[PDB]
Amino acid sequence: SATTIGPNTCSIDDYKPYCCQSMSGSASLGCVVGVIGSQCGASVKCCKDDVTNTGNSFLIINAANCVA
Repeated sequence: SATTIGPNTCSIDDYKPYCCQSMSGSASLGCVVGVIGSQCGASVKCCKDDVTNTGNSFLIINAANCVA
């Protein structure tokens, strides 16, 4: 049904686990930050994006910030 991710889904460098959904006519990846017990029914990729100033209930990845 969906992948229930833990805190150790993507442990590569600084690329955190993100639940990304690709937008239709928008060049933005609609990503939710993966936490312990997230029912990820979307593409669980490992991206770095910005966890420095952003990182709430939603995050938009501009493509060139993910290695998956």
